[PDB]
Amino acid sequence: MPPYTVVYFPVRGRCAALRMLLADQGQSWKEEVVTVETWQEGSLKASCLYGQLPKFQDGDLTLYQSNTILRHLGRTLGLYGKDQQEAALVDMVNDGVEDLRCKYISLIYTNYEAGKDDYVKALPGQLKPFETLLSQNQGGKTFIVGDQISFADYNLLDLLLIHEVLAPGCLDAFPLLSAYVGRLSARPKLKAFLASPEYVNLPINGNGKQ
Amino acid sequence: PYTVVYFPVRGRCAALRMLLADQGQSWKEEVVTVETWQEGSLKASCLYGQLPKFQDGDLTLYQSNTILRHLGRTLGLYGKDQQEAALVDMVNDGVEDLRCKYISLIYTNYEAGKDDYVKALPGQLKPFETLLSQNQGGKTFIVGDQISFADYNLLDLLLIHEVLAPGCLDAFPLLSAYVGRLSARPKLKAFLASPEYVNLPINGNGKQ
Ligand SMILES: N[C@@H](CCC(=O)N[C@@H](CS)C(=O)NCC(=O)O)C(=O)O
Ligand SMILES: N[C@@H](CCC(=O)N[C@@H](CS)C(=O)NCC(=O)O)C(=O)O
Ligand SMILES: C[S@@](=O)CCCN=C=S
Repeated sequence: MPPYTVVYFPVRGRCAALRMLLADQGQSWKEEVVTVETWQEGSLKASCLYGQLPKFQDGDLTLYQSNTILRHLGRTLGLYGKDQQEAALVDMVNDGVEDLRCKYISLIYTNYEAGKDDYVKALPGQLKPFETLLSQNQGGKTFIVGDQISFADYNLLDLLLIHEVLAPGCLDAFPLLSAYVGRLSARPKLKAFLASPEYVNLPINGNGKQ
Repeated sequence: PYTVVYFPVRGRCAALRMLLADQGQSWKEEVVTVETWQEGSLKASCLYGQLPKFQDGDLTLYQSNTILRHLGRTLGLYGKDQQEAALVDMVNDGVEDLRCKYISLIYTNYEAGKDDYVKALPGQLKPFETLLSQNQGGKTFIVGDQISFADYNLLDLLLIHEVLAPGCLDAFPLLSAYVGRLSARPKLKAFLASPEYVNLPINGNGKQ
């Protein structure tokens, strides 16, 4: 049996990046799907540390928090920079990704209709820091930090992919981010995963908005 | 070695300052005033247009939790092994989640949202009491047997919530004793009593 288990709703959401990471690294894992019906029964929810999913099992280590899972896999799979300075830069990118993800999450679930045009208005200014980071690392031709992929690459890639669905062509203003999405998405195992039914047939979010 | 660049408030620098002080580190405070932020020069120079900004030698970092993790990594406050490191992250991400709710209350909805916030507070604090309960009966730190950057961040979270809702730890004996215990560590005690902590407001809008 695989040593990893992902416990989540039937959505991409906050597990998309860690699943991309696991698939691209050739690691096996198990998906435990929680219907909202099961969630409303209340017992699993009360058993979660912070009352929420994802829940992740690595053997008998039980983790909550999507970014905790990403950092854990980053540590154990060697996707956390080459040294301590790179690890801090990886964190700096991931915190920035999370900051924009929460804005996206707030739009999707609490204010899609009245807020979308304001959000897409502000989107170039929120993407530009990642373009800048790329431009300062080997001309943007490798990864977001350093010479090797990190968990922040998978999280950033997901963030960019869902924003292209929200605002098609939003990366036309950002040549390095655009080429970066194409480059990472062409990694053989990741390309196969992104094309696979276990990815394609899940909605991005839980309310049918994207 | 270190420079902290921030507004003259405790805010998202309070925990990393407590860490630095308790660990006997020295640092320089570059205080950015609101008049100075309004110009726009520094702001446009910051990676995400925001403070804090942190300098460690020729390394420049943004994001409060990046700074905490970097100090945890380089000072040995990040658990004894990868398993503990993951638990430290899980605590810190939970602290950040509640801090985000607190910040949203303080800055966007204090007057109308305060009662609902305080009513929901016990269920937001109980996870940290449960975590203490599962680690040596709550007698040491939030993870493992040694202090971590998450301890400083959790301590700050608890301290500002006691100002927001006095008595909010009274039902939680492990959290209560933990706050007293960490707060009595000599260097931290001295920092928490010092003017550079006491005479800063918690937040930038006079609400607390
Ligand atoms: N900070 C958490 C957020 C987790 C979260 O918001 N989970 C949502 C779905 S992605 C959830 O469980 N909602 C159900 C509920 O809160 O009752 C993480 O990064 O994992
Ligand atoms: N995710 C960032 C958020 C930092 C943040 O919210 N900074 C605020 C003050 S606490 C700020 O710089 N506001 C002024 C501005 O955005 O121009 C962190 O954790 O450091
Ligand atoms: C505004 S909550 O209903 C958002 C749920 C999905 N994720 C996260 S964080």
